[PDB]
Amino acid sequence: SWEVGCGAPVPLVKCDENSPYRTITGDCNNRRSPALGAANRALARWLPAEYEDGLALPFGWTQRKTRNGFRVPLAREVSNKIVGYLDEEGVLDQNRSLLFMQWGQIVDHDLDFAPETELGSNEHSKTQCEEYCIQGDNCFPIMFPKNDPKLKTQGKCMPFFRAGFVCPTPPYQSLAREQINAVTSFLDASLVYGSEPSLASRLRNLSSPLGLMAVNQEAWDHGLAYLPFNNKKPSPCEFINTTARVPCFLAGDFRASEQILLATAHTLLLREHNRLARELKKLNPHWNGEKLYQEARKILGAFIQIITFRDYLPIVLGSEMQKWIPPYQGYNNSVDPRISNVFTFAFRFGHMEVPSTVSRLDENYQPWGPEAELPLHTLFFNTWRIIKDGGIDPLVRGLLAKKSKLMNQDKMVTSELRNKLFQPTHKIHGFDLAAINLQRCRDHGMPGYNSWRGFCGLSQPKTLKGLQTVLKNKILAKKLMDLYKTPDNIDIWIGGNAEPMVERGRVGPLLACLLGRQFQQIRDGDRFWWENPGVFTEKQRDSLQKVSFSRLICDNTHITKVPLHAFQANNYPHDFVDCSTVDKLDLSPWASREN
Ligand code: HEM
Ligand SMILES: *[C@@H]1O[C@H](CO)[C@@H](O[C@@H]2O[C@H](CO)[C@@H](O)[C@H](O)[C@H]2NC(C)=O)[C@H](O)[C@H]1NC(C)=O
Ligand SMILES: *[C@@H]1O[C@H](CO)[C@@H](O)[C@H](O)[C@H]1NC(C)=O
Ligand SMILES: *[C@@H]1O[C@H](CO)[C@@H](O)[C@H](O)[C@H]1NC(C)=O
Ligand SMILES: *[C@@H]1O[C@H](CO)[C@@H](O)[C@H](O)[C@H]1NC(C)=O
Ligand SMILES: O=C(O)CCc1ccccc1
Ligand SMILES: [Ca+2]
Repeated sequence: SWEVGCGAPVPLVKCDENSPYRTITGDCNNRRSPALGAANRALARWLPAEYEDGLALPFGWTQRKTRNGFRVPLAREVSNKIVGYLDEEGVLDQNRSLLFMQWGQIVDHDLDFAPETELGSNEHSKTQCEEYCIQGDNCFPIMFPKNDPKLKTQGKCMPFFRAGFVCPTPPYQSLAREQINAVTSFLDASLVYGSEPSLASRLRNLSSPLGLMAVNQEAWDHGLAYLPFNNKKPSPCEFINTTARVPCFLAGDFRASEQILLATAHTLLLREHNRLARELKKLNPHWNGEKLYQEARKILGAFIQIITFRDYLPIVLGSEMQKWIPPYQGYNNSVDPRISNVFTFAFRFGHMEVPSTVSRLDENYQPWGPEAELPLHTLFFNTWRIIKDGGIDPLVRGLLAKKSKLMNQDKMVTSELRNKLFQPTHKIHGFDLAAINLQRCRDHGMPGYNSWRGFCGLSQPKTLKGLQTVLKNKILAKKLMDLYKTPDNIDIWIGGNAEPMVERGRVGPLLACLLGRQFQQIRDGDRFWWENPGVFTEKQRDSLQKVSFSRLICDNTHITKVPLHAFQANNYPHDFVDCSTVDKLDLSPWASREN
């Protein structure tokens, strides 16, 4: 039936059998099909792509073409009528710290990226879309609905570009369009070390033979490292404040500076790597540069898997955790570890956990300075507020003592993100993440809300009343039914997120199913999972079993007062113990007698 496959834009896969370590590109993880779970390959399709013309065009591209008998609503109208809200009062999640939201975006970034197609440089094309809002080819501008306020102050549209696709880049005619995942499907720290060897190498400090990641030589943080700047122009970290002139950081993943707290968690990770390479040298002084780099890199990957799977996933999935992620039973080579396309949308539930402000806290966790609390939008691509305003320590305190936004059926995505997002290469703090998301679903040819309900063994509502019983909400159901004339057409993103939260979790049934399934594949089909026998020594695993974000903080900042359960709401000083009483990552198990 289907062809052996397509693969013009990839090199060959030459695999070293003996090698202990993972590749930067992900390749060679799975031996029977080595390209499974590797960067620059097409996202997996758990269900046939759904496209206007069943090839590449997205629904909503042709006025005349409908989906299931009806026209799909404009992404911004859905955004305005359903996703928005004015009152930031009473929306904080009482039992989740703001680190919960942050750890989410880190893991998502480690897992997937589908960057747009590059026609922009040395071409007017990118400004042709913005300026006259002409939909063509890649340019798929997000139009404003009639009653939109932005019509008056911004124009007729929000620029938008279709994501890049495999066997690229002018349209081809045979199979449906498949977008690219430009990072490795494996929870492997790709966001710290890179997914391309070309970048992986640059990021490294090769000068000395100590296997350290390269750091900033222009600025420090109390004798603590900063990520190196990325001296590429134009830079949005420079554009948001042309007086301070501070470039964006250079990390393993392209999007590290998008918001100051992501940039922050990125700074914590780099350090933990360096701190580890230094510790290893000391125990195994005879180790060469590469070994220190590799062994350290290996440890940090284990660290993220434990945190994400032991501490994070259970509080996201809760009651559904065990249903989809039963305890480890070992590597299975028949498990597809590739990230599926819809997961890159399911995982965006995190957008409703982002709150309107960010604070900096002093040593008694009190407002640090006159403008300690800041509006989120002034922080997109804001790098100067870290270097020219006291560094990470104060921001990492806010991550521990503040709360994440709770998902709310009447209060979904905060305006900081819904009206004021800043997108590089554009000039204004006036974009909508919600609209984008919806437009992206359409761009990826995503199947409707009910196909996914069907895919998960859940009911498939066909009427208003049907939808109300599923969402447990009359007015939400009424609004969706009005815009979408049938559930079958509700874009998965807004669909999955409209479902109420499963008890003890922070997502509904549909997302618990889609997320749960992906993460289980991510663990089970990974030849290098930290717990998979033979990857680490029996003793090393026991050592790793004690890791904690608290510990990661204590070891890489001068914060000496942390909670024990970093992801839950914790107030100071009651829920805050001294760092001394927190387990360490004793690295003794790594000694290597040469004799
Ligand atoms: C600003 C932005 C954030 C915080 C202030 C933010 C945050 C998150 C969290 C907390 C997530 C998970 C719990 C999460 C998931 C995904 N995001 Fe989102 N994000 C901010 C801004 C963006 C922008 C811009 C995009 C691009 C959207 C597009 O289609 O162009 C974005 C995406 C995603 C995304 C998809 C990744 C992929 O596979 O391409 C998540 C899975 N975020 N974000
Ligand atoms: C641009 O960055 C500069 C540099 O930090 C910010 O300027 C500082 O802000 C206050 C003054 O209100 C001072 O505490 C710093 O010393 C200032 N530095 C300088 C050189 O003025 C400025 O606030 C930022 N501008 C914007 C629009 O974000
Ligand atoms: C590389 O390592 C050496 C030795 O630790 C250090 O002095 C130097 O600053 C580092 N260079 C970079 C760019 O990190
Ligand atoms: C391995 O994966 C295949 C396909 O997902 C599955 O049928 C099989 O049950 C798995 N092996 C184990 C031990 O579960
Ligand atoms: C808070 O969350 C933790 C998990 O992080 C849970 O064990 C605890 O019971 C929760 N508290 C409440 C009031 O639900
Ligand atoms: O281009 C960037 O670096 C920011 C774009 C971005 C950032 C974080 C998540 C998705 C997209
Ligand atoms: Ca990865």
